[PDB]
Amino acid sequence: PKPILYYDERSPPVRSCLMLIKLLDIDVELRFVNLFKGEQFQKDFLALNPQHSVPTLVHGDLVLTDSHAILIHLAEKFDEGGSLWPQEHAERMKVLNLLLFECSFLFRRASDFMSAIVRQGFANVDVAHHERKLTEAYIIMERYLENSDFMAGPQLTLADLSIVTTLSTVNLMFPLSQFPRLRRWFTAMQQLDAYEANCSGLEKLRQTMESVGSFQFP
Amino acid sequence: PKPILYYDERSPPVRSCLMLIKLLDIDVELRFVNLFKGEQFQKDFLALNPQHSVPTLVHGDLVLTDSHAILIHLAEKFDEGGSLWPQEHAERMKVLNLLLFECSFLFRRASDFMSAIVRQGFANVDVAHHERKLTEAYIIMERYLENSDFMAGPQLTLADLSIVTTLSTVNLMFPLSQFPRLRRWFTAMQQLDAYEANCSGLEKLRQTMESVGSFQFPSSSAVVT
Ligand SMILES: N[C@@H](CCC(=O)N[C@@H](CS)C(=O)NCC(=O)O)C(=O)O
Ligand SMILES: N[C@@H](CCC(=O)N[C@@H](CS)C(=O)NCC(=O)O)C(=O)O
Repeated sequence: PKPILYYDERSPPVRSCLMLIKLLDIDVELRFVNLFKGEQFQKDFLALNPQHSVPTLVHGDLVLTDSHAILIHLAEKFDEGGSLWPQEHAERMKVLNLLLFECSFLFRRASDFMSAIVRQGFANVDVAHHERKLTEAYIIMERYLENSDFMAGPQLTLADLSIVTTLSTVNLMFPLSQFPRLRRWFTAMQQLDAYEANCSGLEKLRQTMESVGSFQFP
Repeated sequence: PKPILYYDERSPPVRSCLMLIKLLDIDVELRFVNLFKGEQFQKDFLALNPQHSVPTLVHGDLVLTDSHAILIHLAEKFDEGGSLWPQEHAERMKVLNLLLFECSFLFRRASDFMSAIVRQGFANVDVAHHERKLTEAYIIMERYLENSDFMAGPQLTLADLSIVTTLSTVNLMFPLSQFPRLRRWFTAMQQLDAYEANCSGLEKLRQTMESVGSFQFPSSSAVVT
């Protein structure tokens, strides 16, 4: 059976999977779960993913509940021998390391910020606090890009797909003007054909955040 | 060259790596980084890991800055063909899925709670809020254990090592009375010889948290076997 992707394209991790699907030309059935209607809490979805999170992938009997597992699974099944998920161990571990940085550091801080807006309203968020936390993430990624054109080495990998969507999301609020390597990398990522998969959901997130948070991004 | 682990045993992700190192009898050089003295911001360590986090592994030219990459790398290098990081694709993805649950959900909520204690003092923490967030993680893990004997399947995997350290940390505060599958699984993990690598750092974390947060964990909460 073909993979089924439960998604809300406002989610950056969802968009990372949409980018990989477009890049690899994977035939996938999309199923929309409206997060702002709480549809991730529907009984059948909760039974599928008790974390009530998107993306969720069902591929035969395999149920994956994290974008980084989905990216790795789809690359191993549909891009065997490719460069996105390198076969050499040391290169593959470096890609894994940056996927985990996205999960544990960049997305965590991006999510803390956006969730504060949704829960408290923009006017009640300590913007300077989150600017510091997310600027530290920029500084780190700027250092990652010192030696290489891409996040995990000289070529595009799953790590770039994971990071670029969340970065595009934080960039709605905090510009990359002070980080030349990171701004160069982002501009290059935007020139990928597969980057078109990020556009619609980013804009829908922009609109939804501005309405629910009662503010406007700069 | 032998792996070098930069570590503070009070960190649950560090303890997950320490458990794997003991289980596989890997010879590793330990290099202590005291998180509560701010040694992770020393210029040389920041250059090595700009996320200023432990565990950090240096193995030859490879530098890993996340416990879940370290667990996978060490399993592939010293448990080749083993079952901790299974060779069949679907089983391996399930282990990876639960590793990421620990990183994205359980540890995130456990860290939010402990960080608030250190930053604010326990008396100024919204403990009820964090009890709800961490009880929800308990429910999710109970659901996983209702469908499988261990976290990711019928046998011990890297996912159990990653999750048990953070679970034991959360359970210093919040009891597992209402979670029979979690209690049975946790008791089984505590029977492992490798669990010795979790005991000491858990106790040191308990002492440090009580000191810095000016409070006491409820002694009845922690599951002891
Ligand atoms: N680490 C997870 C993060 C998944 C996640 O948090 N998704 C958010 C949207 S960005 C979500 O589904 N929120 C719904 C909820 O938590 O109830 C991954 O990479 O897939
Ligand atoms: N996802 C990372 C989390 C690492 C982490 O946050 N470690 C904490 C200790 S539990 C740390 O080093 N804190 C020091 C700091 O952030 O300055 C992993 O699994 O290794």
